[PDB]
Amino acid sequence: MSGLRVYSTSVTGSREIKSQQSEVTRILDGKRIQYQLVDISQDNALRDEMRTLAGNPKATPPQIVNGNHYCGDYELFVEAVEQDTLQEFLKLA
Amino acid sequence: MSGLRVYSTSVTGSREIKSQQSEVTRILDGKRIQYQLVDISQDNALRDEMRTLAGNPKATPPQIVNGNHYCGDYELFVEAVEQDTLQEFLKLA
Repeated sequence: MSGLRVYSTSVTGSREIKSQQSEVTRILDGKRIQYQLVDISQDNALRDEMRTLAGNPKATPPQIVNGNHYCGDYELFVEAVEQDTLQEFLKLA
Repeated sequence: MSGLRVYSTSVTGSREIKSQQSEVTRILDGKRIQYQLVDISQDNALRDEMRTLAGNPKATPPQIVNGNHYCGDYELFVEAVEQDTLQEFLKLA
């Protein structure tokens, strides 16, 4: 596969991260949009890749990318859901 | 017009209710499903209606109804999304 990807973590104490990643993936599931779910837990290279693509060394999941194009984070994903620009956000358009 | 109503509250100290009701509606908005958003904090007669329809005197938002037909709560809604059966859950089919 090469295309849309969501970075997530399966092990974390953060309620924000867990709520936000679950919302992103459930919205995508609701729209029947295919994506690769990447779990970064205990793999620093995955965490670093996510951070490099987001251009933010403190980024946390969820983070969405399509190929090597960064799409954005939770806030901008939900903005696109509400404003109906999710095809553009996700670089599917 | 769907007949769909989502019971919600605009005033709560529960992070779980806020999170859950946001997820329901963002998923519905993602799918372009129309619904009336009912805010039970506007009066207890609405909370009363939600609870008798849900069959549970301790029910909290979100709760989803299509007309007089109760569809379910957060957990049942998420199960329908993850199992690809939202249209049946919402009694749109």
